[PDB]
Amino acid sequence: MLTEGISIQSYDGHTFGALVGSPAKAPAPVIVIAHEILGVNAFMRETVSWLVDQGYAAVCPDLHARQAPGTALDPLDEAQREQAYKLWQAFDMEAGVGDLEAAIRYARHLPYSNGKVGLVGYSLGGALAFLVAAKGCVDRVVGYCGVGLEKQLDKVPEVKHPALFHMGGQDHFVPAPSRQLITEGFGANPLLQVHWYEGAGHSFARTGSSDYVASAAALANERTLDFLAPLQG
Repeated sequence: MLTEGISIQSYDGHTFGALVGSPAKAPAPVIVIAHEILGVNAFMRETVSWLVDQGYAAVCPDLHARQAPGTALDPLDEAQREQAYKLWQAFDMEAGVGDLEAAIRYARHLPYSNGKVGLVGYSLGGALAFLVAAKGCVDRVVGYCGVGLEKQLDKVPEVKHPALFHMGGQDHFVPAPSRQLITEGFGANPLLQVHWYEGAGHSFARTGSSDYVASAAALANERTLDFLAPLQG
């Protein structure tokens, strides 16, 4: 689901929609949400609503629009999961970072903006979140369960603003050697935080997922809100 009429244009003229949640009160910091491989779906709607309840405005851009505009896949359906994996396989990460940078610029100039923008990414979005953190166009970044962070360690010293990452300790995408590499690499830059949730799998924060772990999701989400709160005012 997207908000009708919202259009954001990227570096290369590509335009895309977004689900936008205006804040309860103005002004407010704006949070750009980088979605999972499944697109702007029920979990994204939930995430928008949550952040609005917590004193933010939120913008979730349609990152699949270069291939398939309005993608919103339900992870309960095998056919829709398969669609999502096909989209991820072909997904252009660099164009995703560009689209997110455009959404951040858009977020900054919303009429209720207090001038501060954050970025929260989930899964696909968590990997994009790290790449955006390295680019530095955003005030604070949060990434949940990003894949392949261990291959982006050269970018650790490029991060010049705070970034916080939540990772499952039983995430099959991040086995022990990868966790050790990420832990040691990210540890070199005190602007970064990486928290591991022992006993939690890849989609531990996604309500409805068989991976969901309430205690882990609760602690991660509490840390996220405390990390974003400094943007408020």
